[PDB]
Amino acid sequence: HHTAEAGITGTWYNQLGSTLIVTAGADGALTGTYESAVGNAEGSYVLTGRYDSAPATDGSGTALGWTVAWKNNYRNAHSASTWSGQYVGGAEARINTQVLTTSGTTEANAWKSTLVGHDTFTKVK
Ligand SMILES: C[C@@H]1NC(=O)N[C@@H]1CCCCCC(=O)O
Ligand code: NA
Ligand code: NI
Repeated sequence: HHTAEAGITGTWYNQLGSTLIVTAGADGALTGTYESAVGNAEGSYVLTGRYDSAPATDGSGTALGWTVAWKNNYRNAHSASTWSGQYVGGAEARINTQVLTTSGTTEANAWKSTLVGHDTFTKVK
């Protein structure tokens, strides 16, 4: 079965109450911070990612992804999440993602290292 720069930049909110603050660069960079409303997390965490900086103009969304490692000055959950999805522009803009969250585990426990979920981001709370 296998601009965005202007549209992605700013603050987004997911269905869990988490907050994403991101700047999209002209050549595909995403940089910013993330504050999770759930899990072993407090305060903001560094976020970095990439997006398609020259997406198709045929009605398709804009592919992107980013990562947060859940370590900051306050806590370290020994885990990292990566969101993969697309930005869909317009009056009801969305970033629709699926997200993998991997914890450091022993080798014996590796089969239960990684969650899969889905987060939908909107520009209004
Ligand atoms: C991926 C989910 N979407 C989200 O906004 N936060 C969740 C992840 C929280 C993980 C916090 C660190 C931990 O508990 O391991
Ligand atoms: Na694993
Ligand atoms: Ni956790």
